[PDB]
Amino acid sequence: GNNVVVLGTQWGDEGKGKIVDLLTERAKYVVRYQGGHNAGHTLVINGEKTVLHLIPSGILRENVTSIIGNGVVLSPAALMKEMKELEDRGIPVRERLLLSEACPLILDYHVALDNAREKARGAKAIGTTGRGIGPAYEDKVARRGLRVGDLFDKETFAEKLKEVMEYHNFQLVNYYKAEAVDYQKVLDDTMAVADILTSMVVDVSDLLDQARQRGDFVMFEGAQGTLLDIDHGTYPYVTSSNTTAGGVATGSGLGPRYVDYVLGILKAYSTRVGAGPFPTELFDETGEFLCKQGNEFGATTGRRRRTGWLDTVAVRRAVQLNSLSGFCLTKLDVLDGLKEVKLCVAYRMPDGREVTTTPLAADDWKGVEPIYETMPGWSESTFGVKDRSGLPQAALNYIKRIEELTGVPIDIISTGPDRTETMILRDPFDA
Amino acid sequence: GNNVVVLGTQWGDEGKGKIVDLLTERAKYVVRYQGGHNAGHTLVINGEKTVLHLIPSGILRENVTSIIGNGVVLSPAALMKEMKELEDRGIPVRERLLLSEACPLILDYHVALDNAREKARGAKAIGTTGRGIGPAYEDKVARRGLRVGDLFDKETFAEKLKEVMEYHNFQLVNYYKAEAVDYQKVLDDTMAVADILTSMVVDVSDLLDQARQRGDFVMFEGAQGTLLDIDHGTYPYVTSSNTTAGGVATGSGLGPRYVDYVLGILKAYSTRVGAGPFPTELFDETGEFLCKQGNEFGATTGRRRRTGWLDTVAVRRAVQLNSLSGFCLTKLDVLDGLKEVKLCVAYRMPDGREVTTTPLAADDWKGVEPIYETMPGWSESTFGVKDRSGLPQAALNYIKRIEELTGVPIDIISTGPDRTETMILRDPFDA
Repeated sequence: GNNVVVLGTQWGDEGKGKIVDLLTERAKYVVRYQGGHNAGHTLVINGEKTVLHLIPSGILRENVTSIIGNGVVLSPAALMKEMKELEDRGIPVRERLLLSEACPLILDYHVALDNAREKARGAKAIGTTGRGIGPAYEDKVARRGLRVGDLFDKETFAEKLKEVMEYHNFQLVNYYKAEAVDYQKVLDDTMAVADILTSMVVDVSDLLDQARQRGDFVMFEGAQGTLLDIDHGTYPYVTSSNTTAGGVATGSGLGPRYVDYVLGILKAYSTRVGAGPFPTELFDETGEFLCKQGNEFGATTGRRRRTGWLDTVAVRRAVQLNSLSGFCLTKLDVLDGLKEVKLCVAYRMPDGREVTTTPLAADDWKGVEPIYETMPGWSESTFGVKDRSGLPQAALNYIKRIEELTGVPIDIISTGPDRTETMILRDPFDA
Repeated sequence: GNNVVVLGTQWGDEGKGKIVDLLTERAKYVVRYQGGHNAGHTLVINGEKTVLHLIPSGILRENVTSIIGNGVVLSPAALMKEMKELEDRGIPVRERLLLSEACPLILDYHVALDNAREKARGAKAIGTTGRGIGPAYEDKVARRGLRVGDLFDKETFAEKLKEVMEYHNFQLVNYYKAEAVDYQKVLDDTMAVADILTSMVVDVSDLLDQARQRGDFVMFEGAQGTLLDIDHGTYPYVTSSNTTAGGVATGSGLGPRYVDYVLGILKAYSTRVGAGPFPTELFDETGEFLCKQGNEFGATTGRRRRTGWLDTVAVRRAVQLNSLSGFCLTKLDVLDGLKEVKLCVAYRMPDGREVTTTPLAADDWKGVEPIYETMPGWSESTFGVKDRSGLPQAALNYIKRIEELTGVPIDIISTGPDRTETMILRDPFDA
């Protein structure tokens, strides 16, 4: 499996961080293809703990080439920040990173817009991440936006910037009645990093085609969870962009038929940060237990943290949307100690009918009741275990049912944070 | 391939209509996955000539189910017009067409807005086809739009429509200084058809996955040319939609690993409507010859198509973006009677640089001169030939040269309009 795609299969927070780092060991190119500066790859770099949201984690390895495809909305300020920070620790970023000329630019007015659309709602706020991502994609399809390739013609850029800023400033001062954004400041700020940005521009789609013909190992990294997909998720409690492995081709330029293996990161139980359907949410002591054990008090990304059992109906949808090839199971150890474990196998609709596939977004998720398949828990601690024999038969049967209920094999089991605390049953790259 | 994707490989006007129609003889499901009511499929229904812009041509066959994927922006008005006309001619549309709940709605204000923008730039475009498509994509990415799924809950729809119309009218009148669109009208107009629409809604993703594992033949039809793709085409001379096969997974919900064969319609020479880079354009007797022989007259926003030699550098980009399986060659006969034929195999840059891959969009496309390979033309007529024996050796040599320069086989040769004037060297559904 030369071209591998790695993405969370639920609503984010599955634990894609450790796994990504792991595959970086054999991958020669690491490619971001969707979203923006919201990757959330927390890591310990040169002693201290830091977070990379835009630049891939592969920037840390010697002979790995990190790429930001056109699908990513590019914020120069965010890029500049992470660059500086990494250069500080002695990482030669400028020589290990490449950009697509087609990446859309997120500039000051975009953050302003997001921030105004959040506070304009007020009571009925959405819990927008307000990073300017949405407004950048908006200008792109509207075709008044700017991309990295515009920085090659500095005059034209200045002219294009004025027209877009006139339009957005108008909306800002008059409609949202917020502050205006100074054109010259935005112009000077960008013109300052222009040369740096253009120097990392490469024909990414041809590069990836050449890597394909040579059989180079390429990994595509997805930023957010599947069910948060703008088209196919739990609309409207969804995200500002596509999140499924279906965005790989459009977002990178690689042909659709060349995706070899798609790895779904699957957490042993479910969590959702924020509002939205969650048929399997618990409001009792087990919920509390899981929340506590999972040490997910809002540990990385959020204004909420709802716990609940694994939902195979929803995972089955992720399987289908992403044509998953295999799963990597994370956080199994959170279930260590339970007397009885459960997995939702179907939903009972508000009108009495039972379903094995997620209902339409327009259907009544507010009245779905999950049907659970109850099964034996285990007491032996499975944390840090690195062999099958180290997993109590109850846990093995749990793993076994998941594969039977989804039709996708569990090729890797992450039993802890260290690289050595992993069980690779198949390896995406050799498959 | 069980799952086939058919699309134009150049700048449009490649002539896919006849091929799409031929393929629907075998396909069990026909799927639209991108664009809006701009398909321009000219055909002959129940004895009369018609044009279908939104409903797939597959609606004409009893064994076929036509599906309009989420990737398509749907105008309810356009839909109603096409359905009625079809029903009139005796084609029971309502029982053969399905829709996704996630198709964005194009409403009266999207059209007004699209128009306002044209007015604001220049009056010299009889905006009639595809109006509103762009603004609809905008609202969707901004998460403030309406989807078919929203028509289930009437109360909610009304408040949602009220909020977005409030926003757009502010633009219309204050910014564009144009007229506002009436709420009550749109709300009512949209209510008259609401149940007609939601009754055709289905779980498209599940359906396609079911067809996939059952092994039914599914054909996806793309509606524009590859090089006009919003991310990958000749920016800024591109459409607002993605036009490459990578849009299939996202616009229909089919898993990415499930695209089997990608058929690219290739015209034997090139045409381009409007403005933008066209390195192989002709300004001579030959140019006018290809236009007159090819009947390349006005039908694209009031204009004659610009003509030129087949450009294999530009075609190799398409092969790569779409991961093409094979070509369907059209209009070879337009070259009948020329004394020599040329194929462009490389580009000479203004800086004397000679490249065989298309340069970035941010490159000096005006200083590009094409490097041609000339070869003997042929005097024999190749129109309607149905077997390779009826074709002259000089033609077989041209055909052969294209496959050599591109790397992809020419699997179908359409030599005329009748379904019999076709040489199927491979059949996409077997391969």
